[PDB]
Amino acid sequence: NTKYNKEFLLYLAGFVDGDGSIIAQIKPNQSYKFKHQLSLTFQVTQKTQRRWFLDKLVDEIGVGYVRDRGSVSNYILSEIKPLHNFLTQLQPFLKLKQKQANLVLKIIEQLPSAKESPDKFLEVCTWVDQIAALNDSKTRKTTSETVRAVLDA
Amino acid sequence: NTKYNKEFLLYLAGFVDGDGSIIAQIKPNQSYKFKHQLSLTFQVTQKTQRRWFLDKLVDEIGVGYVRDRGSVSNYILSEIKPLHNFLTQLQPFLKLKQKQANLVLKIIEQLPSAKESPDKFLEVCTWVDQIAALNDSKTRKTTSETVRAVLDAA
DNA sequence: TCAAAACGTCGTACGCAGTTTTGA
DNA sequence: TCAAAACTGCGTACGACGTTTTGA
Ligand SMILES: [Mg+2]
Ligand SMILES: [Mg+2]
Ligand SMILES: [Mg+2]
Ligand SMILES: [Mg+2]
Repeated sequence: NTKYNKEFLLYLAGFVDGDGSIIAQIKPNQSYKFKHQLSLTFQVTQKTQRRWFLDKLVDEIGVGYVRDRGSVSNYILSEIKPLHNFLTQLQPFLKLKQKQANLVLKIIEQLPSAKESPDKFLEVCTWVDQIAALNDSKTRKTTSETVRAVLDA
Repeated sequence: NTKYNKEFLLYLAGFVDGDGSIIAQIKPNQSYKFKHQLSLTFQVTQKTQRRWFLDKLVDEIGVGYVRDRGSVSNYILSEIKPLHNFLTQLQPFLKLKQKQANLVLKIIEQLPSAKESPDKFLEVCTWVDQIAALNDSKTRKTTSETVRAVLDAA
């Protein structure tokens, strides 16, 4: 568990509000108790030509990794506990994605508890709905309603 | 000249490297002594639904305006003199657009002496070439060489 | 199972210009 | 003539998902 330079957090919050993405998903996966994975992702996108910038993120955040996909690359942070540490420090400086940040911090904390009750899990699922509401969501499919519509069994 | 708070500059540089644009142009306009205007623009683009963000920049930078062209909006800063003050304090915190900014800054300084000479005017136009090379330029037409092949017809 | 990684899809929301006009 | 504003075109570089696989 590490602490970040505030001047680095400020700059990064601006960049994240620009080209970053704080993403929460419900993934239809039969292998899970409630037939769905709760997925949290922090991501920063950039033209692969500027992959060096993303490399620096990995170095400076100390965790996460870069993935290439043709012309575009992504810094990706998915691991729940480093995500929590990082987002908790970033969140106060975000202006466009602060709500998304806080909802994710929230979702994370309620995660053991959500693996117990079919309707605690659905509650966390609605928090995910809120995150996508705040984002410029366009191709979403699996909402919280498609989750209770499955628990109908 | 207004001096900006460092925390504001830091966040903003990050946002500018994300969704901003530092733009230099050679505009074919025959009302100009060399048949072209040197145009410098600092721009921040955003979905109009989030206009408030851009409108706050107007408050915080204390100059510039916002225009809405349908689904997106822009904060625009063109006035050469506040542009210089602003980009001077912002530039140390930029990481992707630092070069563009420093280039725009010295285009501004040499702008009077470029009124003087067609040669000094072409040198300056070279700097505009460099700004566009550093950007993700895709639809450029008028270059420093377009200017040369027009100053020759004389 | 589950956290996490891997791999693909899709519609913009940006960026980066162009052209033309204003108003002394 | 000029600084500056106004208006327009266009091709991504992003954003924000989906679907499937890993590896104990
Ligand atoms: Mg953006
Ligand atoms: Mg929305
Ligand atoms: Mg960008
Ligand atoms: Mg380039």
